[PDB]
Amino acid sequence: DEITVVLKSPNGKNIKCPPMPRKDFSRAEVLGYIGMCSGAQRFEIASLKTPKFGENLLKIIKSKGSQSFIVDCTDEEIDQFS
Amino acid sequence: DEITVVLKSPNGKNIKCPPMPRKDFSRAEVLGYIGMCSGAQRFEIASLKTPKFGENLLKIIKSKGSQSFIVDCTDEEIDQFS
Amino acid sequence: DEITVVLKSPNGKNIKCPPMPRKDFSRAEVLGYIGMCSGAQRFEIASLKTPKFGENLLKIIKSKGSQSFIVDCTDEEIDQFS
Amino acid sequence: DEITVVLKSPNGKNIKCPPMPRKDFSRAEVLGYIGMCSGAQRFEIASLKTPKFGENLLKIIKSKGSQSFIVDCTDEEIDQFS
RNA sequence: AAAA
Ligand code: NA
Repeated sequence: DEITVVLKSPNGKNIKCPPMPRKDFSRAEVLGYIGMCSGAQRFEIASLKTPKFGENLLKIIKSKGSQSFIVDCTDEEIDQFS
Repeated sequence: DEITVVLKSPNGKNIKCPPMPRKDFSRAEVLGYIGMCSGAQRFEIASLKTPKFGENLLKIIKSKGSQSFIVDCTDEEIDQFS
Repeated sequence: DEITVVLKSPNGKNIKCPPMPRKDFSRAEVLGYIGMCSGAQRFEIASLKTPKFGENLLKIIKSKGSQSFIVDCTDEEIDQFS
Repeated sequence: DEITVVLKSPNGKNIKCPPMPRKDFSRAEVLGYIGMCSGAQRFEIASLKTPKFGENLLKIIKSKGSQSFIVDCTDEEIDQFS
């Protein structure tokens, strides 16, 4: 399949990481793709701490077809991947 | 199931990471959840070096139902996730 | 099998990481081998952000025999692993 | 089983990480255990770059009983885990 | 290596 990790701030700013196959989808892989987007500096994303993220992840785990995984950044956080 | 990683200092301070399913429970995933709690700064937790941690982990690996995994922080260490 | 991660800048500079078996080949393992090459400092590689990398990875996933995985570094990036 | 990662410098200095079960043994897990020993600071170990490490790892992967995995540190490197 |  394909799963596109999307960094999104309430701006409406998008950053679409290259897609990953559903076979590979996990929490580790999602933060793996984001780290690749941000580079050598470790990133900060407050929303990772919240339970939504884990629910939104289990949600896509149980879906059909190609999906898009949204990860919520502040307007300040999303400038790490710009 | 659910497994809640709990950061706990001898204060009695709790920090409950969002739960993870038993299917996903591992050492890598536990430090993964904690890192998400601490953010972009790598954390220090002395108790990770001790064999208790590994035993306490194998313990929960072999349990039934939803469990809670306690990770012991100094009173100073737990301020990383506060 | 064997899969040799090769860091390559348009110079034509090679850096060959020790090989990994196809059974172990993944995105996580590739960045794992590179990190081992670079050491304690987190590395920067711009090409990781691009979709080529993910395609070039799925490509080798679906191959026979021993392959070589090329990872494109700027001429400045490849000095991290030298 | 058990597999004890041992940091060893030519001094003869030992540092024994808590054991891991053979079911869990990998390159990722070995550097995972070492990181836990070193803490919040990323560690440097030159020997990780060499092919010996990968051979010495495949070696233990194909063994019976409980083994000990030796990781070679300079006399200066081993002070990271002391 | 906890995102390598
Ligand atoms: Na990792």
